[PDB]
Amino acid sequence: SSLKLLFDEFLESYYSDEIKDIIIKFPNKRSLPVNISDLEEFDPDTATNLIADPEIIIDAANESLMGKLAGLNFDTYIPHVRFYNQSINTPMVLNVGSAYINKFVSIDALVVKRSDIRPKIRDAVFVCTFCNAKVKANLEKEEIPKVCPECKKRTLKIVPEESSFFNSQKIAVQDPLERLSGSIPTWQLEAWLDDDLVNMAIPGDRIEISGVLKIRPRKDSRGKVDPSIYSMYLNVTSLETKQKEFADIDISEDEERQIKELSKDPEIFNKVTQSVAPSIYGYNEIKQAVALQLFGGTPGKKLVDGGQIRSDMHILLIGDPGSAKTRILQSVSRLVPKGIYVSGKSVTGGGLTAVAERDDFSEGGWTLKAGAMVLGNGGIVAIDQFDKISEEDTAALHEALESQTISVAKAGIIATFNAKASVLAAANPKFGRFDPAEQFDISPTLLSRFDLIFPIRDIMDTELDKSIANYILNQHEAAGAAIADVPPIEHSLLKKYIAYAKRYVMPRLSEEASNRIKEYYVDLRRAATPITPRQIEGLIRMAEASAKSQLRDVVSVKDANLAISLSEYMLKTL
Amino acid sequence: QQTSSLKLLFDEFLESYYSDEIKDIIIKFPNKRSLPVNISDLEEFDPDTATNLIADPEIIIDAANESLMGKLAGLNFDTYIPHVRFYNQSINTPMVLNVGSAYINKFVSIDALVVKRSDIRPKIRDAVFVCTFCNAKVKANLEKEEIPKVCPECKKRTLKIVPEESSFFNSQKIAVQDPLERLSGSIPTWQLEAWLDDDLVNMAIPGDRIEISGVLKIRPRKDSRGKVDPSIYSMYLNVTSLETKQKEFADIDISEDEERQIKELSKDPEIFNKVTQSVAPSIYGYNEIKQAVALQLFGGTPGKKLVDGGQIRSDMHILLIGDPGSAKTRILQSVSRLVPKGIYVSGKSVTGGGLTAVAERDDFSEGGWTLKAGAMVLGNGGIVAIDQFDKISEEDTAALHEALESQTISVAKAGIIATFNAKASVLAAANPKFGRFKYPAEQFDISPTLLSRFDLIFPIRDIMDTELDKSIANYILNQHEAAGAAIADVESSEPPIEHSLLKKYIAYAKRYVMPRLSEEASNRIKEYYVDLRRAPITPRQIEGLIRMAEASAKSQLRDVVSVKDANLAISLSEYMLKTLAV
Ligand SMILES: Nc1ncnc2c1ncn2[C@@H]1O[C@H](COP(=O)(O)OP(=O)(O)O)[C@@H](O)[C@H]1O
Ligand SMILES: Nc1ncnc2c1ncn2[C@@H]1O[C@H](COP(=O)(O)OP(=O)(O)O)[C@@H](O)[C@H]1O
Ligand SMILES: [Zn+2]
Ligand SMILES: [Zn+2]
Repeated sequence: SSLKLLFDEFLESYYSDEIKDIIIKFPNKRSLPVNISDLEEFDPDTATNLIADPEIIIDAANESLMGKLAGLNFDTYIPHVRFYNQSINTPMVLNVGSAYINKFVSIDALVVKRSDIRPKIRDAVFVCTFCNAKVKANLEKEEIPKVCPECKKRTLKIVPEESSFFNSQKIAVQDPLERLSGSIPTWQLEAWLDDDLVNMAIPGDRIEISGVLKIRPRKDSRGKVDPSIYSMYLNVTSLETKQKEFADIDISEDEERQIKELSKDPEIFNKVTQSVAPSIYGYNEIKQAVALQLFGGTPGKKLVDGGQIRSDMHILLIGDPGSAKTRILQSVSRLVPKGIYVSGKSVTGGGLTAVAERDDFSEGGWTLKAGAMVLGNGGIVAIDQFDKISEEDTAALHEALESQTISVAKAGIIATFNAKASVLAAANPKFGRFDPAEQFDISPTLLSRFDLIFPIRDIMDTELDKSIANYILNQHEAAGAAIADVPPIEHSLLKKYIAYAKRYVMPRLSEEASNRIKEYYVDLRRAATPITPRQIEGLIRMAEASAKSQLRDVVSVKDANLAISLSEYMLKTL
Repeated sequence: QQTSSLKLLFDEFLESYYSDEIKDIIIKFPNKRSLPVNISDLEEFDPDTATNLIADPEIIIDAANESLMGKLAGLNFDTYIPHVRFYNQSINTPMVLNVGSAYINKFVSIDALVVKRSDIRPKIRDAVFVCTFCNAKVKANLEKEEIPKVCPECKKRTLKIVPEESSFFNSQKIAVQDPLERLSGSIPTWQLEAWLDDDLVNMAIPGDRIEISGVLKIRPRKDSRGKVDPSIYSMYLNVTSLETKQKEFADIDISEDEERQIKELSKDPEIFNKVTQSVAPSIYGYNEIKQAVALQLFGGTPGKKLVDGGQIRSDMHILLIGDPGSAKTRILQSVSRLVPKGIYVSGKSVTGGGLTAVAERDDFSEGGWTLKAGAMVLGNGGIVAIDQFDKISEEDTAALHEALESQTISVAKAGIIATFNAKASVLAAANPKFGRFKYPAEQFDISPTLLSRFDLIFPIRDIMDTELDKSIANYILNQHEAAGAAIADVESSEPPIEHSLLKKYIAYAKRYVMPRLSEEASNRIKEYYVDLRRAPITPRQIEGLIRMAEASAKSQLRDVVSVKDANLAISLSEYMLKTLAV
């Protein structure tokens, strides 16, 4: 019991508040994530033992947590201690081997496949066919029993109506393609998720998956067992998505205070604005707009007929080569938690607006088709080379930008795929260099969808050129220095702040601001681009975003004036 | 003992709540043998038995069936059996993705897209068995007992089922997943098995969205080589009820109270105006368009046949060509939401994935037919809103002529010659060629021939009136303002007709009202044409006129078409011409 007693101290010390939370929320919340850093700080021997004999250590910790969870019902569910974050055994999926057998390993994983939920028995009950006795067994702690204890015949039959079940699942995992020097490996590591872990590793996610490597006798093409060759499978203990979509970002109580204090900074917006694309000089108006976009407009609005109104914003940059269009796109994609960067050029059936169709000879009955727009999941999809867009994509992006859906009527299925995303597109103009609206090669009906369209021109002011040059060198000098070994807001905080603002601030239009926007519209109508009612919605969106940028629940005329300002800047470049 | 008590509880509950329904089942047995039972009513009667449904569904469902048989004493249950089918609960509403071990042998209700359905497979319930060694007859219900494997008298494994002395009941396997509108990312690579028995069979057609309820079950999982896994199991739902929450116009149910309610609407002079104001609330203006959409929602008199036994189209087709930002998509989308099962689809297609796609015989495909069905084939009489009609593929362009006129798609391919049914009221919308809007007709890339098939073409233009801009601006701002205030539950400042009532009103008018032209109205249209003809106008305009006027009669639950209706058809027609001139 030494270990259990060891863990009792440990758990109480480092995770007492968390354990209390579990006591309240059990069985709905039933797992305790435990950093291994803490455990190695608390007993470096225990932590080292964990890596080489994890099953015995993990069992002890789970028993300790069950003890601290005193007075609760464990007839149906069992508490789980889920250790994560270690750096001793961090192999690549391709390099997992015999050295990690029955050892704890953490791997950077791309989830490729996920199976159906397959109920598995834990507290089992068996009946003897011959002598009718009932034998009980715990399949998570001993092997499936084989003989009746009274008549001694090998005749024990499982009775599932009297046994307990817990979820289980098989996933296929691979190395992220970003970590491979050459061609893709032709195999995937099998992994098993149990209980609450299930359906927490969707295909396409990148998760640090941790657990215990295990082996099993190999079965060949015919199912014939091996002479002495084994296959491998990892039993997962924890799952850490290091980088998390805004909605899944976890904000702590202390962090919640911290974010709120940031709100009171009267320059908070300009700090967010400066973190958009720090590597490039200038383009302050572009950045401001990208900053408004990150926060987005007020979500969850319905029209009188129940038609949901778009909050996400769309921005199209147009310019010549060397206009830092790719770099901005790529930088914004890195800032956002889950960001997509994709080129417009597509092969038919490999578009941005790709959606699954129905194939009876495919797994699940649906083809494995999904483009950037359906994988957006509310984030920013940075589409470079927007001019290269296919005709199929061009037509589908109308609905995708406006309604944030992709509707299909094919193979007897009527469906509307969900395509929420904030597009930051970039396009070079027709015939290379600029001469403004006419030379884009983007449809006028699709341009309408974008809220702000900022054309970028090269004024070639020499003083400006000298400033640019100065900046660029500086960066390089610095980078060089870093190899030699001689920020407005921190990134992590920045994301959390935005996540908080998107989750808990829903700006609502004041009368004064509504009236300012109305006046600007009508004035604009008086006397290249058609100024339809559409533009009014864009001004609402942007203004609402300014409010959400300061964590304010009401749109001011100050907000509306930032929106009208960015509009007018777009308009200045005729 | 406990089962007896349960039977009496159910007797009382069924007399109190479902007396009339049980009597209808007595009259029409076996053709009608299923009693839908809303759980909410069992909530009320004894909440404890309602919780026991979710926890021990099979015990109390078998009890309720037992009771319902008791209430149907005297009827012959040799072939068919009555069924109690519970629905409407909200305690266990899992997603198909997340269904799991917590619901094993428990009641669950799932929002489901049917994807596959199997062949009907007869299955034995009241089975007879005979022994090859001692000729002993063993009887058993196989839904309650397992299959006898060893003869009781002769004690050997020789039992043999006798199909000629056994009873049978239909069974069907269906495949189900979550609606794609509910998934957040990629489609799961799996889909849940469900089983339909007796009268539930062929009530889950591929493509339907049905709230499916039943008891989740487990079966031992088999390997790729048929070897059972040790403690690993597979899931499958034994469906006990199907509730279609959407319901197309014809399947919609109308209570007597509703009938009373609906009729009263009919007497108000401005019902049509009121309806016309329910079409696209979110948009401001577009009244003529709204009026037409309103007339399209009712349609002309169905069942008209020509002297030669042909069919006369009753459904109306509308096209809206306008500039970007002229609210085209929203109207299309709003109308699609209002109608029960509406399709909204883009005109852009790939070869073999068009609006007029139809099945093609193919032996290599499952079932001897390809999985091909577009919006027109799936229209089931609803409104099929096709945006970006200027991007229609040549193949679709050609097939839509016949689909719009004859409401059929005919084919002679793979040795099969047949005519698919494509009944639908299209509400198309297109942008002009070379972007922004001389002769309007030349401005858009649509064949003249295909344009002849629409009854109404509404061009939309910007008249740039400042006051109109002012008016619109106020209108939009007010809308948003209100929505934002609602998110916070503080109000600072209502369809003329409730949505459900409007749906049922239209459904009623479509079932029962069948307008017949009066000579008064007939003459006005009859004259109209000729005068219009003086100084591209064809005879089909008259047909459109008739349809629209008949629809104005149906809009007011009137069996006769008045001249007043004819005038309204003329006015819309007039508007189109005026607008289309130059
Ligand atoms: N303010 C700036 N304006 C323009 N270019 C800049 C600025 N700051 C840095 N650059 C340089 O511009 C180039 C980035 O352009 P990028 O988008 O990658 O190419 P392209 O625009 O043609 O796609 C880089 O050479 C970068 O160093
Ligand atoms: N009352 C109105 N009158 C005119 N236009 C409106 C009105 N209300 C909204 N709009 C705007 O008109 C747009 C409809 O898009 P749409 O015109 O269909 O584009 P396209 O013409 O390219 O299909 C919407 O984005 C909407 O914001
Ligand atoms: Zn025994
Ligand atoms: Zn026998």
